[PDB]
Amino acid sequence: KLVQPTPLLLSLLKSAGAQKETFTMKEVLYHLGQYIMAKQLYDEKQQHIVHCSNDPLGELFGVQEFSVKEHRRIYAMISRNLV
Ligand SMILES: CC(C)(C)C[C@@H]1N[C@@H](C(=O)NCC[C@H](O)CO)[C@H](c2cccc(Cl)c2F)[C@@]1(C#N)c1ccc(Cl)cc1F
Repeated sequence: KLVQPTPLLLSLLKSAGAQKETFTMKEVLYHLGQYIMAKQLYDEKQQHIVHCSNDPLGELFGVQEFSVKEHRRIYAMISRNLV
């Protein structure tokens, strides 16, 4: 069952390379992960946290930072941004 990102979430994914309006969750995760790499939001050095205090992302997930290994939380954050 495909996900349909909200216009917000979509503009991110589109600026992250996505070329369509509906996705598999893995596809969302792939572009977002690619969005995070582009905005350099990710310190591998630190402790695998993404830092988005001042990105559209952080505003979208209603969070300042998260570990890239709190998948259960990363999924919920996304879920509230799918139509
Ligand atoms: C390049 C990058 C950002 C590390 C990809 C991430 N890297 C995935 C990840 O688990 N990284 C852990 C690497 C660690 O060194 C242990 O080997 C993220 C990920 C993959 C699948 C499922 C989830 Cl919920 C997830 F968070 C990652 C991807 N792909 C990712 C993608 C989207 C988002 Cl919103 C957060 C993320 F951390």
